[PDB]
Amino acid sequence: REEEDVICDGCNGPVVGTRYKCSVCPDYDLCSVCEGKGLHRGHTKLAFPSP
Ligand SMILES: [Zn+2]
Ligand SMILES: [Zn+2]
Repeated sequence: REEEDVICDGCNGPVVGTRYKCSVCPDYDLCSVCEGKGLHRGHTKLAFPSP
């Protein structure tokens, strides 16, 4: 089967739990580790579940 997964654009790891999606850049997401490290603070991000 084909599945749609979310990959972190900061570290290339899986994004599980909460994803931090850029509201400006196309198709851009951070994992909680990279979000906590302060990546991509120059744009507003949307925080919502990444099941
Ligand atoms: Zn990451
Ligand atoms: Zn952005």
